[PDB]
Amino acid sequence: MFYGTVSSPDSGVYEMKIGSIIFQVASGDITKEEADVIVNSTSNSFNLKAGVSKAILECAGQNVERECSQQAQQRKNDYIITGGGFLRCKNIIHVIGGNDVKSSVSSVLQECEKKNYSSICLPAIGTGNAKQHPDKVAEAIIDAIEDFVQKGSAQSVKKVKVVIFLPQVLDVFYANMKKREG
Ligand SMILES: O=C(NCCc1ccncc1)NC1CCCCC1
Ligand SMILES: [Cl-]
Ligand SMILES: [Cl-]
Repeated sequence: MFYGTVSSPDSGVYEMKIGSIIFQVASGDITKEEADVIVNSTSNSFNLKAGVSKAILECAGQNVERECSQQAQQRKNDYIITGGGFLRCKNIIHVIGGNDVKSSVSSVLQECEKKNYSSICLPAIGTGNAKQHPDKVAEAIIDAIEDFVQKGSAQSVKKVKVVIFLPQVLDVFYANMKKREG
């Protein structure tokens, strides 16, 4: 009851409506994206520096690294919200790559509504160091957005973009979108 048609605005880039949200996928470097929130896929200690998290932490800067460790030594966090540092965003949300991906995405969406944010950019959460399977990750990300729309929760959020390091993972996301199209 929610999905539009899959189309391609540029070479290797794909989009479809899910209710009121435009869902987009593309392969590339997530550290040169602009969005209200950029998501980092990290460890349960919020200090992973390998793969996409290496790139995010080095570009964001030592003040963001400091924010992560400061917050990690206060309570048991499922995820952590920091400033964007020298990334082009208002906040970074650091999620645990090994956690349930649907749950992690649902939390990001809810935190973005709380701040009246309109745009989100995320990696293929959990497919790096955590070694979750790409089609299970794609299914979980898109399911989280469907549930958020079904509940009438999308108000400020208008665009959700997955920027994916490996082209082979981009191909898996495309196939999952085609399976759902209306
Ligand atoms: O894939 C890589 N490095 C490739 C370079 C790269 C990766 C991501 N973002 C920018 C540059 N390392 C992997 C990460 C997962 C754990 C085992 C090492
Ligand atoms: Cl990725
Ligand atoms: Cl990961």
